[PDB]
Amino acid sequence: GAGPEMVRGQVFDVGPRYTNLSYIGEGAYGMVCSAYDNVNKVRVAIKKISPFEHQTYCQRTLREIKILLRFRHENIIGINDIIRAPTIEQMKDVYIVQDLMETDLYKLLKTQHLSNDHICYFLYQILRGLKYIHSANVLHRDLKPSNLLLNTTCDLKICDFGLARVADPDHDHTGFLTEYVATRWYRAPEIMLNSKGYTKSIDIWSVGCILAEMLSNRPIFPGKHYLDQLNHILGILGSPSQEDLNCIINLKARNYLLSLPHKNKVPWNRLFPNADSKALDLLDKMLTFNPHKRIEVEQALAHPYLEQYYDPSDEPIAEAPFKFDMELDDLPKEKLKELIFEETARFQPG
Ligand SMILES: C[C@@H](NC(=O)CN1Cc2ccc(-c3nc(NC4CCOCC4)ncc3Cl)cc2C1=O)c1ccccc1
Repeated sequence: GAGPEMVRGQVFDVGPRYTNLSYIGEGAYGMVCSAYDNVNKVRVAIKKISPFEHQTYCQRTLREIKILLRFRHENIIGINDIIRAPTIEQMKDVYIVQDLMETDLYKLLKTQHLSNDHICYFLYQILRGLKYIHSANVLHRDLKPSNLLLNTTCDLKICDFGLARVADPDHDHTGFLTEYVATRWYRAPEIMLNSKGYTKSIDIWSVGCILAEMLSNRPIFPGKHYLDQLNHILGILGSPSQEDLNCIINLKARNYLLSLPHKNKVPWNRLFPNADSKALDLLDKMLTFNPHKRIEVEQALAHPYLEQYYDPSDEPIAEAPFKFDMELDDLPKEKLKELIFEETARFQPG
């Protein structure tokens, strides 16, 4: 009648509701498949996560689950269901069921020229999702083309909230060259100078990078290592102004910048000769060196480039700010498992 399905070695212990599995992919998170959902009669994405042997996998798992169960928005991936063992003792895996999406913006950019109309619509949707995220006082912190899912009609949904944080602007400052987790090519210049990435402006930078990559099918700042990232940024933006330098009070960071030879700004219309001029005006405001001067999500949405889409009444916000009950670091592997168990109880037969 039935048994545990396998795919590429792994038990996919998702039944009886989810059958007829096909491999999609794999990564540090675990493994993903499409499955036929027998209750909704659609194929769905299912990712098997096995995080309980290291506490960082447990952190990313719990952030993802707690945030995405709280959020409800058309441009943010939901969680449809969660499968796991009936007891903590028996729970070695978590299967998170999500809407199946045809592709992602990373895959699309490696194969497809984007028309200006596509770029405009994708950007609208990224920002409309990010408006909602930021309205819940949450930062995604790892926005990049592979975290933007697309269906066959180019509807876009933001995924992967494992690095997300509640914003904390009063604790954003750090020293020069502080190590960072999120993806290098989409890191704002301030991460490498004086920022822990605890403000909304870090996501706007990444969106800026994504827009540039939509315009040319190539990453704008493909740094090969921590500090090379900053030098790619300054290679295009040019040397910071005295005003922007004076906002960096950390001497090591300031003096690093002062030690560099003077570079002029490469104008956007030379990097992007076929781009719409309104798109480059918005790009410029998103890829501003000084995070205080960088455009905010709601201002970006109101930019002339997006005028055909802009409608604040149809760009919803969250009902209330997000807050974690407990600080998720300094919490052991063993407690994060318990919290995962609790957070997934609603999907159990009961
Ligand atoms: C926090 C957690 N990380 C993740 O869960 C990150 N992932 C992995 C992943 C894989 C697939 C999809 C996906 N893909 C499609 N279609 C594809 C069809 C083929 O072309 C590409 C798109 N459709 C719906 C979805 Cl949801 C979403 C995610 C996601 O968000 C973690 C990390 C470390 C440790 C522990 C937990």
